[PDB]
Amino acid sequence: LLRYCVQKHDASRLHYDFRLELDGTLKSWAVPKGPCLDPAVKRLAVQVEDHPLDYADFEGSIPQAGDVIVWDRGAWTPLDDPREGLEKGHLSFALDGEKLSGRWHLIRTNLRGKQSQWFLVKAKDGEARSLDRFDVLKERPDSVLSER
Ligand SMILES: [Cl-]
Ligand SMILES: [Mn+2]
Ligand SMILES: [Y+3]
Ligand SMILES: [Y+3]
Ligand SMILES: [Y+3]
Ligand SMILES: [Y+3]
Repeated sequence: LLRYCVQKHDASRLHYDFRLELDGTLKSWAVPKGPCLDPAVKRLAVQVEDHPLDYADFEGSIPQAGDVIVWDRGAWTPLDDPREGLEKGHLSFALDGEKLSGRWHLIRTNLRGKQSQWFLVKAKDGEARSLDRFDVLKERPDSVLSER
């Protein structure tokens, strides 16, 4: 029911935009090194501007940016009150995507003036993979909407 997408955004700095639908908008974080299935790997995720739901399907070119593709898409569900979680700086959730699945955490720093800084972390479960054995970004690098 609630939409999720990850867009690979080839701007000045390559990054991945991670988006979760909540209350009619896409809550969004820029994750410069991309999501990681390894629970030991914490990935910087900088909260950015909410986006409209239909952007979840957008592929094309963004002026200053560069090319955008939809790298993963699906649904998400919170495992605890998502509104309270966003406010308090911890979202626990599960993903039902093409590439990403299983349980995840977004955790915000409590440091005053660094409130935009979160970390996306894979939770330990059947979908976790060690980074030295499987890097999801390398193994499955294509658009899920437009490949070939
Ligand atoms: Cl557990
Ligand atoms: Mn971006
Ligand atoms: Y509240
Ligand atoms: Y599939
Ligand atoms: Y392919
Ligand atoms: Y390719």
